[PDB]
Amino acid sequence: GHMEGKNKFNTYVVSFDYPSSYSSVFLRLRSLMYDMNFSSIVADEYGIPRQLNENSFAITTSLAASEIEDLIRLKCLDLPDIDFDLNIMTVDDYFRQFYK
Repeated sequence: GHMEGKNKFNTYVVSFDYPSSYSSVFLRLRSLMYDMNFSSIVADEYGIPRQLNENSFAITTSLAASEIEDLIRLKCLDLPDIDFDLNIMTVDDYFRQFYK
């Protein structure tokens, strides 16, 4: 079996965009994140376990960015409705914007 290849679990960050009026709605989607492989903490480039629970989140997946998107957006069928827009990026790409 192809255990190889996907022996490299990467680390991504997802930046969700949505107005605060949908926070009550989004609480469903957030619960989906942690039900999935997403996390609230990830180490930065220095090595500090950062909290993401502002706006972005992280995941140890190795699928592609638009694959993470599809994963999340198909979980939107659980929640009522929220116009959210997410940007997947790698964790490194994330912390390079938000510093110490």
